Parts: sequence; C-alpha cells; structure tokens
Amino acid sequence: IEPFLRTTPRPLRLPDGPPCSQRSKFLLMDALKLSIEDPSHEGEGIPLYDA
Amino acid sequence: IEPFLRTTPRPLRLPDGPPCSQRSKFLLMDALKLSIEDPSHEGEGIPLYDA
Repeated sequence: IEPFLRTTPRPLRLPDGPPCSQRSKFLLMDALKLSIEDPSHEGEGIPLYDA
Repeated sequence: IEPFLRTTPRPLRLPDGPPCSQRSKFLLMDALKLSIEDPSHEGEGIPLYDA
C-alpha cells in the first residue's frame, strides 16, 4: 500500500507536436446568420425557399 | 322663341317595369376580404400562393 501524500500526484503529460485543428461538423463561434422575420402565418413547409 | 318661365320645366319621366339588377363585374358594397400581413421582404411575385 503506497501512501498518497500531498506531493505524490504529478501533472499530466500532454503530447507534443503540431497544434490541433478544428474538426467539428459546422462552425460554432465564427458562424454568421442571415435572418428573416417569419410572421405567424405561412408555417415552415419548405427550407429551400427560406434559404 | 318660346319663353322659359319658372313653371315651364317638368320632371323627367322614368321608365316603368321590373326593378333593375346589379350588372357590375364584381361586388362593390357587399365584398368581403380575407387579409394577410405581408412583411417588407418576400415581394409580390405570384398571386396564387397569396390566395
């Protein structure tokens, strides 16, 4: 039984190499939206015309 | 020259018979409208979809 003192734990060793790149399916922080104001009527039936 | 006094003119004689009926191309006083609020965008291009 090895005692676990306040100095035994050490920080994790992160791997080295080239910096990582974005791999999400779509932009998250830099996304820009073109917005329109849909009224109460004409419910959403087709997305192509909205685009 | 026949003088035209204040009693010479007589009222016009309207024809008699059955009462006249409406003959306009569309209703004028009794017309009823179904109304929608078109926003600034999506300008009027097709009337069938609006109907």
